[PDB]
Amino acid sequence: EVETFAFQAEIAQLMSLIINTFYSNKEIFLRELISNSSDALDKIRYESLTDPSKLDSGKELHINLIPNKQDRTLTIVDTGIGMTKADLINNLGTIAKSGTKAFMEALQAGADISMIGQFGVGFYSAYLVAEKVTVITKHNDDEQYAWESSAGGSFTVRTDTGEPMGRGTKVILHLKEDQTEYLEERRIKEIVKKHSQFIGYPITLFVE
Amino acid sequence: EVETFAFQAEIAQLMSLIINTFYSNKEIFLRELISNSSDALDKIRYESLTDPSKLDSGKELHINLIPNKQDRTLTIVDTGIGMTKADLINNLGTIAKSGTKAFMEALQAGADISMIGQFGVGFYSAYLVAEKVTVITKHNDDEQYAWESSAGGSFTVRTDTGEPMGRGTKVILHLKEDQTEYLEERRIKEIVKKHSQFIGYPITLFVE
Ligand SMILES: CC(=O)Nc1cc2nc(N)sc2cc1C
Ligand SMILES: CC(=O)Nc1cc2nc(N)sc2cc1C
Repeated sequence: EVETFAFQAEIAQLMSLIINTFYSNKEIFLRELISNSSDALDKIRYESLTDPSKLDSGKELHINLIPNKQDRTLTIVDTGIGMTKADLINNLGTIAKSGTKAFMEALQAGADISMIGQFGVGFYSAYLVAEKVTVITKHNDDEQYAWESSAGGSFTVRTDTGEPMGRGTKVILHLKEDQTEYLEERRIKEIVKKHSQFIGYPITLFVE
Repeated sequence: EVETFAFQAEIAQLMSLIINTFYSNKEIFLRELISNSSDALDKIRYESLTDPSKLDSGKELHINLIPNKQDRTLTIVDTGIGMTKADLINNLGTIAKSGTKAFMEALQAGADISMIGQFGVGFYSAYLVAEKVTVITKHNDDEQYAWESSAGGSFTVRTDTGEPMGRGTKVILHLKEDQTEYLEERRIKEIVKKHSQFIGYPITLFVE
């Protein structure tokens, strides 16, 4: 039922660096996760241009932000292309090995952590604020899977039992105890407005 | 031998807006074309992770900048994934219709033209400096094609007779007469350094 995998060495390094480096500008995590969602939504849109049946799993193309103070979770949901089992195992469809190298050579030459997205490993910025991340995904060519990691060198993949989602990806951020500001409506709004105001898909901030 | 196609209405509008709007910060075109090249290079890299034979058409992953003062051309060459005939016809593999809408709603709300890349139509920024653009491309699943457009509502596609390129995409910018500064070594260097210093693939600026 549950497979456990080792992160590649470069990715494990990246995650340990995100977790342990003092860096106050943590809010960028949300920009990078919304930007990944927008990329994935572009992808199914593009595909549907030539094969409309691709959207039979769902025609609405949107991003939802869902805070939950009781579980201490912030979830980013999109109806993008989703990920197959293989994509999830391949560092979530990232070029994470070569991107991590290029990120850390960039950091050697004066970049800061907010430029992570430029190396195609912006996902891992989730670890600025989360002690654990759970990704639920469904791609048209595969079944629903759950990926999970509390970092520490390893992740899991299983088939996901819960609510079918039709098509796309849900990132559930189990927030660090001192990072609950990212569950507040006003804070989320500020951040979206500041860093993601022109995203071309509607972003709905859910209330509690 | 040569097929002629109409741009979609939204794209034709976009191109006319790029061509006719007064906007002094034209240099951004190069950032956006390098960023497209980096995306395409990421794509073949990703694909090769699971199928190494994808790189039989060429293992080197790089971007070349080639100025030619005699032809008044600036060419951006990459060894990325390339484009199939169908991608080229579909506005160069862009979501150009929905992206153009989102770009122009963004411009209504205070964005400037330099944010074009955020709507996935950054290619068309070529028209800030070029009176004509020629794209030569080769994808592993298809033959070599040449796309061309001087804007004006139409583009052409033909099979390309010339030098085989193995795999990737070449953008040839036939520069406007008053935009020859983008053929000068010092200028290209300044622009790459300013806007593309952390791209993760080597960028080679050719001399004349
Ligand atoms: C096939 C593909 O590109 N899948 C994909 C979807 C996706 N959705 C997100 N929200 S991050 C993400 C990453 C990948 C690779
Ligand atoms: C298949 C695919 O994504 N092709 C692709 C390659 C490409 N190369 C560039 N330099 S722009 C570009 C656009 C597309 C769609």
